[PDB]
Amino acid sequence: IAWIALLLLVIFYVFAVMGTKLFAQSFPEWFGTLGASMYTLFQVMTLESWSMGIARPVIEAYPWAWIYFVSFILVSSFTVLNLFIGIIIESMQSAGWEAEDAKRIEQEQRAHDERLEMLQLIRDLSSKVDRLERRS
Amino acid sequence: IAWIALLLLVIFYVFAVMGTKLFAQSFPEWFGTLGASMYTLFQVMTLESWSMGIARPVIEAYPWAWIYFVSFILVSSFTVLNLFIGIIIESMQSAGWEAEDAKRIEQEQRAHDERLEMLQLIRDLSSKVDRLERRS
Amino acid sequence: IAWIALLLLVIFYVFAVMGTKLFAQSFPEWFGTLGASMYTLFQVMTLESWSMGIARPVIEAYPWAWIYFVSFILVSSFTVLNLFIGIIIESMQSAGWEAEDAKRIEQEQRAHDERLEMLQLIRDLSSKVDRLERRS
Amino acid sequence: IAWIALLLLVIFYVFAVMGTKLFAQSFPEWFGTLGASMYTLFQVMTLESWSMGIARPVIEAYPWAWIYFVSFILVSSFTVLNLFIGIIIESMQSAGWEAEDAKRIEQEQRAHDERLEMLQLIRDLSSKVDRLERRS
Repeated sequence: IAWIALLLLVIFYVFAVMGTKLFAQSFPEWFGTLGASMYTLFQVMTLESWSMGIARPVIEAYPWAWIYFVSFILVSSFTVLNLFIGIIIESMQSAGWEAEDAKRIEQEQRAHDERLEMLQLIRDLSSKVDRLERRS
Repeated sequence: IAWIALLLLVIFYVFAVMGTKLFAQSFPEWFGTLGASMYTLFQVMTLESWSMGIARPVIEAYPWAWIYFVSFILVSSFTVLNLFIGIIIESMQSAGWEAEDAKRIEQEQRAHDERLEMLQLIRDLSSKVDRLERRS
Repeated sequence: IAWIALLLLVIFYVFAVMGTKLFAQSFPEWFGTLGASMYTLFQVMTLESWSMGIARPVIEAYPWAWIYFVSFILVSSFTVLNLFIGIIIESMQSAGWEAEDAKRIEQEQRAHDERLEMLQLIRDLSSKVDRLERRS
Repeated sequence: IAWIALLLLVIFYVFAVMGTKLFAQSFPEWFGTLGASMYTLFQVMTLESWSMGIARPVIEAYPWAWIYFVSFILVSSFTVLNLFIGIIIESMQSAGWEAEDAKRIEQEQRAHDERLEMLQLIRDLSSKVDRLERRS
């Protein structure tokens, strides 16, 4: 799960230098610094005035910015979906299906100890009986 | 799961030509092209200034646009809910309940091999014994 | 699950007449009609300019409107959470844990048919043997 | 699950007095009272004009407010994720994996009653047979 939290903080990083490279020119409030894009893209990630506030006016200057915003939201919120699910799995198979996946791993092999002793008891009886057809 | 990703990209398409047909007239910034609606509806799908920015002013010109926006959000975000769930199911029954659904499919039939051999051993003993009530 | 889709469409209704009763006076664009509140509250439920657009200006006229908006969002989005979960449960215990809850209900009782026949075979052997201690 | 609903309503509280302490000075509409921050932070938690509306203008006065907003959203929406998951777990292991975790706790021990009676029957037979090699 936390092996993707690295990936997310890489995409966040990659796209922050992208926007600083592109829009630092004409949108210096949103993309002037690296640290200003780190904020803007967080705001863009949270989908609060992402388009009407940021994307639309940025797309007005460069139409090659349309994809930068769309692709960012697509990849960003998608690797959160992979991350949100990475907690539902690691949580529902840890508190429920990791304790049951061992209690039924034990209750199954606690009757292989029952069946395989009982088997021996029947063989110890096949030995006592088949030695009495050779004795009568 | 990805059999609905086609459906979503059909609803996205269907509604994009709808808005271009309707609003290309008076809202050319948002619905002028097919490609402008493809953007606007993505923005409307992400619920960022969807109403106050897009729907409200569009509903001011045509009140028959109220339903276009509401219905779009309802169907769109609903087939994402069907898609979001389509990953939680295909993920929690693949990494947990597809490996366990085979290890308990094997552990169950590894004792039918135990019970049905043991049965034979008892019949081989019923054969040795019921041939000794006919021998005494 | 769909037994709460009724409840949600009741809260939606209840609060729509509430807002039309209260704010139809001074906010006639948002709450003038029943059908205008049905839209506004849908927009409020989707959390798009819910506060800065609707609540804040409505709270400026009446401070007894603060709770109307907060309580609405709390109850509304909470019975969606009960509804969103009502599909995750009804879907993950239907496609996975309703077919397995019957295949293991059958595989369990397919060996009670094995154990209880084998038992009889041993009793049919206790009958053949304990009638040979009375015969020797 | 509801043991974190207390924690959330503590973070909500902690950060509300924080913002009233800091921003009551120059942003009295958003942070003037304790009760105004309780609203603003709810609006900030719902990510509706959180940055462009609240954070950005507040960051314009104090750049030491950037972290207050980011950290709030991070911790707040994260302990909702822990809370949202705390219902998926407590619901999917209660309606499905708490009734099955008892029906298979009973079906397992209803055949230990079978195997351990059958064992006795074989021993009662080893007693009858091994007393007939000492009798012939």
